[PDB]
Amino acid sequence: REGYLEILSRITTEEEFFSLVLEICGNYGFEFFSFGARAPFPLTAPKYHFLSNYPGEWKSRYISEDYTSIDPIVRHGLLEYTPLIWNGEDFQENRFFWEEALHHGIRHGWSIPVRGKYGLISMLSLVRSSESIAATEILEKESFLLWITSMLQATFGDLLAPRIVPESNVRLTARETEMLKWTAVGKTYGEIGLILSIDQRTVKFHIVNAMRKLNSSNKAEATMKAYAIGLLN
Amino acid sequence: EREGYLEILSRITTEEEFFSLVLEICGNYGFEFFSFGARAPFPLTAPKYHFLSNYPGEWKSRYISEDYTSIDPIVRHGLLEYTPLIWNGEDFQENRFFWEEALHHGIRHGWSIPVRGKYGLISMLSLVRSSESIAATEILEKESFLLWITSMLQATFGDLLAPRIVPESNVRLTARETEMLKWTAVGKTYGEIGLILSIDQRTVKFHIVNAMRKLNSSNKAEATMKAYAIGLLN
Ligand SMILES: CCCCCCCCCCCC(=O)N[C@H]1CCOC1=O
Ligand SMILES: CCCCCCCCCCCC(=O)N[C@H]1CCOC1=O
Repeated sequence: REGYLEILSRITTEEEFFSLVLEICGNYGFEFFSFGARAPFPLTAPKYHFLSNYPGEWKSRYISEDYTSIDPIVRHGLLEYTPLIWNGEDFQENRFFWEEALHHGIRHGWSIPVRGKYGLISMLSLVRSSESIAATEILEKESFLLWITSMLQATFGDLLAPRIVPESNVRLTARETEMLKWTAVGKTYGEIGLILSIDQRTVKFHIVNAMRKLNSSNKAEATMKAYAIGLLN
Repeated sequence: EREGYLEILSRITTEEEFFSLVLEICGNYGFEFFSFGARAPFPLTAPKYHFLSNYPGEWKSRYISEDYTSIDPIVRHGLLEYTPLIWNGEDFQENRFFWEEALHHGIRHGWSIPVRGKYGLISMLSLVRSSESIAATEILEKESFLLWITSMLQATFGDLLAPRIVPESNVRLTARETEMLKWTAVGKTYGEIGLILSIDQRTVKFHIVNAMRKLNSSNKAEATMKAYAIGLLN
């Protein structure tokens, strides 16, 4: 783990970030990497920011085809919170996606999902075109890959969050925080005032402050953001 | 060593199995006490904790009767920070009465790993002893395994206790149900959702009412928050 904390603090661009993960990739016996985060909202159109060194033709195909929508590594890494070893030849769904992925050497993968601050979900994926991932290779590397990815997640977070989730800077008062907690379970302004023995006018006022902080147009949208960011906790 | 464990874990089916397996890691890594637990994501307003420990029973009842999950800074660290915490009770100047009582029971030198898991669960392993501070060489010696085993314990603990502490986690939602809840998550009205999908208000409302039941919620906001927190909207 030595030196990595030092390099992750001197990183200021994605090009420096890209270079770090590339060396982690090579120093650990793999051909390709991808690293990215899903921004937690808007929920209707979820936006991914990732880097990779895959063949450039695969990168354009992957982007044009919107292959995050179908990629089982992405679709499963959103619901499983633990590392996953994969082999592209094992998948019988999306066989077209996997055929041209295998065509590019994207065959034996190791994917490490982490949840981080601000509702970011990040994944490190290390891939190579040949040589199965040993069971002995797992124990030798699993602890460091797990550890480095939770460091990368933080740096990739610190780097991109103020743009890829702007509301990451929002801080709510205690009063604001409670208004949104009750608005989360669907309470009206009046029900909250009753519960907390304050006026409906005051309840509005606090929710309206928090909506604006959260660049939201109604309180149901603001509420879902505050939860997703971790502001309700 | 960790290979023995993935087998022991792939076969656990009871909380007493879990309890004794975590009691064994505590002793084999030099600690007097342990706690492992998870925070259910619902209800947001008063979310429930389910944990195990071997603390003095005088401390277990006291932690519950006083509702200490709400001021315990070790818990509060795990919810807000995604990093592990090495702690020494006597260092804390806030919530003094809490720490006097806990230091009275020898819950003094601790190491707490928080991990996020399925269904919006948040879990934490803590190991404690009454003496010998946790020094930076001991950290390096045992850090890798502790973070590793915590991610393993939470999977198994979530497997075990999810049906009870978040019973909505088994809910499956229709394609249509999923997307009426995604549009409700930004506060669109039934009519607004209708015009977006070019369907009738009442068919929007039917999907929402059916998801509300499945999610055991009494309004579409509560159900959307539950669906979101569990992972059904992704
Ligand atoms: C699940 C956690 C969310 C993190 C988002 C990261 C975005 C990463 C996109 C690329 C992932 C990735 O490398 N997919 C592989 C599968 C076969 O060919 C590929 O290209
Ligand atoms: C990640 C946050 C939620 C996880 C829920 C875990 C519940 C465990 C509660 C007990 C934690 C715990 O052991 N706290 C120590 C610190 C002072 O004396 C104590 O009792």
